[PDB]
Amino acid sequence: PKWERTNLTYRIRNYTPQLSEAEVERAIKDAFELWSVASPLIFTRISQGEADINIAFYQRDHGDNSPFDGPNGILAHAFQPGQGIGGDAHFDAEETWTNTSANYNLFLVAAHEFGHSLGLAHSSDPGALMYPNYAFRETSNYSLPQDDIDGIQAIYG
Ligand SMILES: [Ca+2]
Ligand SMILES: [Ca+2]
Ligand SMILES: [Zn+2]
Ligand SMILES: [Zn+2]
Repeated sequence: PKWERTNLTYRIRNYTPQLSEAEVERAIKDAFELWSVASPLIFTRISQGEADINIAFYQRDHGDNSPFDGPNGILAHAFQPGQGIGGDAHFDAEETWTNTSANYNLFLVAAHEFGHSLGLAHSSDPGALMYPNYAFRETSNYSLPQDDIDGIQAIYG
């Protein structure tokens, strides 16, 4: 399952109060760019309207049948490429979201979710961004690990 288009739109529907709106937007923009520099995909932000990828912070039951679980545990989930709910990413509004080394770092988690929104599943490689469990890595000048590059390149090009 892959996107049949290269320029995709995204919309941040709501925010987490833990960070400024500028910080949430920055975390998201930077997360999309990591995949962009390794594939033919281009991401355009819209403020209202129907975007391909909807992004939102939700708590527990939130209408899609996969409830979140409060602090820790499940951090976020994302739908595979598709119309409607397809490609959308939900973040557990009950987590502590940061832009530091403290758990958790929104940019790293968003980056992981977007891999899913683009059609990638988990990697068994512990150094991959797509590894199932969260681990902090310096974000300052972060680049996609080689395993993940192999991943989107195998899907798109
Ligand atoms: Ca949780
Ligand atoms: Ca969608
Ligand atoms: Zn959800
Ligand atoms: Zn995942």
